[PDB]
Amino acid sequence: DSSRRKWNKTGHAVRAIGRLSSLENVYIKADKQKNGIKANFKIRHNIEDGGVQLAYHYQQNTPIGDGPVLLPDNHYLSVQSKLSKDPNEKRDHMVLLEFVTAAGITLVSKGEELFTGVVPILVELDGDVNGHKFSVSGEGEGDATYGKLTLKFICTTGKLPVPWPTLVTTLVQCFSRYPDHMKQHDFFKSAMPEGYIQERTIFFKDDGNYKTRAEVKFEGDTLVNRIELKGIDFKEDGNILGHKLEYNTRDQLTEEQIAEFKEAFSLFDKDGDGTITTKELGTVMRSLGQNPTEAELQDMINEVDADGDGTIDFPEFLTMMARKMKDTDSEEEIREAFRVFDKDGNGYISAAELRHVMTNLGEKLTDEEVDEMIREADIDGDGQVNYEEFVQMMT
Amino acid sequence: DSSRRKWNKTGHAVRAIGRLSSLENVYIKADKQKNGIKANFKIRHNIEDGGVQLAYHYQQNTPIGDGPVLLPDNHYLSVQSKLSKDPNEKRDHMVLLEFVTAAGITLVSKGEELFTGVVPILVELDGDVNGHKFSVSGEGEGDATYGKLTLKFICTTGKLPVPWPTLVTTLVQCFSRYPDHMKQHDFFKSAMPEGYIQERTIFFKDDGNYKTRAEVKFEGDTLVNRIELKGIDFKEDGNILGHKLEYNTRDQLTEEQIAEFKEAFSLFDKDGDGTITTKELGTVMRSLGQNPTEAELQDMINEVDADGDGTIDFPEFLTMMARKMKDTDSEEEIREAFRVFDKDGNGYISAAELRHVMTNLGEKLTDEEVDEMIREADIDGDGQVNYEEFVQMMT
Ligand SMILES: [Ca+2]
Ligand SMILES: [Ca+2]
Ligand SMILES: [Ca+2]
Ligand SMILES: [Ca+2]
Ligand SMILES: [Ca+2]
Ligand SMILES: [Ca+2]
Ligand SMILES: [Ca+2]
Ligand SMILES: [Ca+2]
Repeated sequence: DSSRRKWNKTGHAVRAIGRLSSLENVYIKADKQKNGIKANFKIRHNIEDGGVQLAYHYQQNTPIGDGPVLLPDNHYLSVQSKLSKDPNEKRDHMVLLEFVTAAGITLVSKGEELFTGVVPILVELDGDVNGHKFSVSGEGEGDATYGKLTLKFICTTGKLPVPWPTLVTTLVQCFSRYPDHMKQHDFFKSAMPEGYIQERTIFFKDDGNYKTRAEVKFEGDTLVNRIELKGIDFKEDGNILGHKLEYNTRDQLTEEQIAEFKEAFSLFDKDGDGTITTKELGTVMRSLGQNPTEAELQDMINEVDADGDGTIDFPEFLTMMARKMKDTDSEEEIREAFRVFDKDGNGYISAAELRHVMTNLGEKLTDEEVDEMIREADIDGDGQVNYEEFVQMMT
Repeated sequence: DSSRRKWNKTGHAVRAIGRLSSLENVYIKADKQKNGIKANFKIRHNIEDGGVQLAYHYQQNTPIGDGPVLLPDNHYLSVQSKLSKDPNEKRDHMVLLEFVTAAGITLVSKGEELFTGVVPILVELDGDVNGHKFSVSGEGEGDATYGKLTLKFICTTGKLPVPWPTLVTTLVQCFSRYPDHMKQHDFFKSAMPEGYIQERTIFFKDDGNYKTRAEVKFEGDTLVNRIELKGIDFKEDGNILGHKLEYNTRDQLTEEQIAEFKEAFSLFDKDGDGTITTKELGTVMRSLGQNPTEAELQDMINEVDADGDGTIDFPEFLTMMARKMKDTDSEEEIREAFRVFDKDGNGYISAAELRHVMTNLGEKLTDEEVDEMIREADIDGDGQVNYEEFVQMMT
């Protein structure tokens, strides 16, 4: 028992270090003598059937141009990535969706202005890993308002000789969302349009290393990332050349699921600036009839406020919504949602109640559209939605 | 399909408001004309078989003494409560464990000094709810270093005529942990030892209300909370008089489980000040052989840093450790823990490796004690711990 107590106590401490050190954030610092920045970070690539392959990243960025750029105070980028496949694509490929935000500093230039909308992206990579030459082309778009990248990459030489996850960091940090109060620390956009050179060494623990040099710049209205990669000293049946790295998980939100959350987000972010402020959150809650104090509104946002900017951005909203609930918690959540829709609390959402809720949220739907929502949910043909019918629409 | 899309989009927005507004924090503001404070908060009491009973709290505190107290800027308290039963207690009772911390303001007085250790607590309550008179006595201790209360309450008049959860807020906020940078906002300790009067109105939605007046002061070295409660207009078979409120859940950490996490916490908090600083976290990680930058250490703490003080307190540590993992995540966590113990990575934790890990964590164990840990884990009698043996000790 005392021995058991000792294993538990020290087990907890060791697992606590594991939980704390689970982050894979990109730490950025100025490099004033090169008029640019350096970064360091550690990617943890899951190995098939358990374990992690560590990839230690050392990064340097220097502007192509001769002029002023923003040299930042220390801060970091936080990345959410989702890798998937196109079922209609026969070539070796990767579909990638990424959300990237800056943080670590507590509470419009010509470079900034280039990123205020959706920007087309081209990526070209020529690689040579242990003598295996290969090429990758990618295209898609970046929307820095939401820190969002959506891209599809093809191996144009045939089968990719390394796992796709090992190339993600190499294959445009100018698309990261920097909150307003960190705008003076955004080196990446400040170097645009002439662009920057991004170089890395990536050391795969107990295995080989990649050395990468990329030119990141606008060519016309397209942001282009042109990359040369060299890998050396890889083990022929290590995790990289032996393709023993997990591609993704079954347990990840779909691109279209994320898209539905983006539509929900826009109901709060009515000015489309990519943030929900206390004013905006209160506006919606007040329209639904609730009355939060400024203190409650500040605290509610603070709870999910990863970067401490006092607002909810889309990646923060996604984190909150992506969180899976205990099935008993989920039930109570749906029960509470029903209560919001059933305004008079009589156990039935009427068509009139549903029209009002749509109006209060800021949805614009015709009465006919609302009737179609009623028809979709109604099982017993009374033209109203009871609790169990509502559960089917929330499930 | 379009109708379905509409239910999903608006469902997400409504559930998002539910997730955001799930907090039950205690909002405190100064009341300068009464030389004290006011507070407002909304408790959500789970109803048996689903739903919530709301209890709207309005609070006022005024010092008993004539002298100076600290009148705070706006801030809040965050509470974790665990209600349980004593299997050896035959009377109607409640065992309560609470952790309370202050937050909401961004980065030793004689009153403060009274709370630097463990302080005995007595609680006395005389109540009268719809004419039903009853009394409650409680005793235990408070340890503000960890924001911790542990108390047991007995109904001394027989059966309690209201549910125990409805009395928790009434039955010593001087035991809240205020971080160093908020010390000038701690009204509760500043009024000690002469104490304060705490008054509330508590409105149970669609039901009756409690009016409470309490005197909170030291009597000798004991912190005493003496309370008069009056309830009126309750519904005879509403949720309160009808006893339809859930007492607790099966899914809560045990008092002794929490105690094991406290022992683990003390390995990092080697100076016993109730916080883990970047210096302390780095010290342990460096002893285990790891090398985090100051940036990594700051970021790791920030991730779990509820109050933004730059350190991990015990309730923050508990939140991190209490979080339940997907069984696949838990497996990888245990795999990674094994790797920390198996220093040379050969698949076996030797006795010598285990002795070193104990030393590196700052555990003080004899070689004999370490041998007993080996014996506890060893299934195949080689005197070492392989991975599957280790899994049995982590499970
Ligand atoms: Ca906005
Ligand atoms: Ca934010
Ligand atoms: Ca209704
Ligand atoms: Ca119906
Ligand atoms: Ca400490
Ligand atoms: Ca903290
Ligand atoms: Ca070993
Ligand atoms: Ca063994």
